Amino acid sequence: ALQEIEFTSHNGRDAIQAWAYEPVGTPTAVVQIIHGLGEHSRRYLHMISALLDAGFVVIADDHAGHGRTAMQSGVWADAGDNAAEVVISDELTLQQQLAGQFDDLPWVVFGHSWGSMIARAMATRPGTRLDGLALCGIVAQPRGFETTLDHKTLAKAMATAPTDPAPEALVAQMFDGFADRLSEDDGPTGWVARSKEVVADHGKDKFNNFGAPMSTRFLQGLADIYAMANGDSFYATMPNIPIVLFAGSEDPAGDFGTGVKAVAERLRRDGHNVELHLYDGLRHEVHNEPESRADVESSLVTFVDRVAN
Amino acid sequence: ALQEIEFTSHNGRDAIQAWAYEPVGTPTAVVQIIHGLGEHSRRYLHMISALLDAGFVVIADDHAGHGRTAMQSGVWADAGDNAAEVVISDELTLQQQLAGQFDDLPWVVFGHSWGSMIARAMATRPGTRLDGLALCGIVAQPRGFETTLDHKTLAKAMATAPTDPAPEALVAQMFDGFADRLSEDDGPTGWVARSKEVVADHGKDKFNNFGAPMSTRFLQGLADIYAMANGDSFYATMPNIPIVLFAGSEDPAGDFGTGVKAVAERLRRDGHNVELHLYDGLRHEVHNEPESRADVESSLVTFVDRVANR
Repeated sequence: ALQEIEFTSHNGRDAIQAWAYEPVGTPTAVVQIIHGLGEHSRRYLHMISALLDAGFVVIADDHAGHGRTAMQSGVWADAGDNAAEVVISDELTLQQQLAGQFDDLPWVVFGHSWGSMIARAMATRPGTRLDGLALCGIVAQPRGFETTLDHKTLAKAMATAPTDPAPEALVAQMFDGFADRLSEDDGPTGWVARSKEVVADHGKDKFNNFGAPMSTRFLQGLADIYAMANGDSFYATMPNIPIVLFAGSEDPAGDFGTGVKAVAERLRRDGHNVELHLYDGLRHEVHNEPESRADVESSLVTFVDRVAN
Repeated sequence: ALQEIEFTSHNGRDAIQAWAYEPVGTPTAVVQIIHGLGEHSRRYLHMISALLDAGFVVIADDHAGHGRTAMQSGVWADAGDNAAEVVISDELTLQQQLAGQFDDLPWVVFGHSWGSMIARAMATRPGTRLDGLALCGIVAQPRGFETTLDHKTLAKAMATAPTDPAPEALVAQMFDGFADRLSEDDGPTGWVARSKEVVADHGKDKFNNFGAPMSTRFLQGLADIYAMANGDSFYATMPNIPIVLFAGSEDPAGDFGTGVKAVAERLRRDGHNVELHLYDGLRHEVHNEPESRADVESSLVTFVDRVANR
């Protein structure tokens, strides 16, 4: 069965476009997919079908400024003021759309990229439905967020022109070093996947519209959520539930595996239950990379079944 | 990649809701899915994903009176006047929504149930894109359309009240014998699948809304497309292309296997290239039956690859 869900965003502007997918028979879990920057939930058709095949309910929305939400509002790469709280609030609202349908079932959040940051921030909030946390394309200690992005210049832009397009200089700082292991023929979004076919399709997909100029307030939202996901308060408040991590060793977002190993090691030192899948030689979208997609999906099913046990 | 496509129906009322699904890499074929009565195209997620895995573009719409088209228009189980011509015209117009994008690729039509009848009706038309024809849940020789449905009573209803709800007697006659191999607990839609799970999901899915009252003119479109799909012109004009048939032996729509055998036999007699998959013990939706889904999909992929190879 298919449900179309719409609700007003926390930003009061966007009709959030959302879908629930129910398998045949009696489902054993709910998986909530949280897409990343400059993409959309219906890009996950393969994964959704694999999870339905496993007996899970899947629920996903196109965030503020993204996908069909952007296509219907006409607003791309902006989510309103307090953009981090908007997209966190809307992912909570999404859970409430199934209230009284699957209340007895375990609930896993799978977040990719910006989605890994939204999933991490969500996790730390009381009231969130969360029995297991799965993170993919994990943004963790990249040079751009950690050091290159100039908080003083951003703060001046936030004070004077929050809703205007983000200055190019600031945007470049956020992506600093993302092309450090690419060739010229990989193109500037070569970091998305080793597979040129995956990258080509990413750049064609009208529901991605990747590279729509972001607003200054949307860039502040990325810097806010980064600090919410990688900050001391994340580690201090992460609940004692199973966690699984999927990343490419060749992904700049996770500082070429170094950032992702540090997340795993800090969670482990703090006594957490952590499963790490670090794909050697693969780039950001290990769930879309033809070498790793089957392994990510089968590990994700195994993980949801373990949460359920 | 994903495209949302909408066009005005041939009926001049409905915004046909449609989608194109593009695989990563260079596609090798296009597959048009044509859904059946009281269902919708997004029900085919498993199949679409499998065809994408195989390097095929997939294109599908919710027909007039169906799925998201009905949800947006508020009109369920009616496709306007000349309903058979409307749903055929709308499938040809769907093809043209990709004009210039995939002009070099072979095009396969996959049609389930009512869609098997739409697909067959399309194949007889000059300028249809059709490099291979795949039929599922085939409607052929069931007693209801063949004998029980009273065309004098249908003509009276169309003369006097074509937009009224179809008289319950004509609807009963059209479906006569569909529960001949069902128990009371299988319920009236038990013919859909052996799997009680599949039938329950079919009932629950809000984009099916199976059982909304059809209009009289819509019922006339089903009688009309039955004749277009199964009449002598179908066999006499069938293109020199590969054909694959998938049906369950316990599917009343094919006269419990007997009608599907009649279709394959007549095409073979005339020298056509026919592949028959008749699944013992299974009912109508062999693409959704857990026992046969993998076989229907893997057979369809190999079939499309053969069409492209040719």
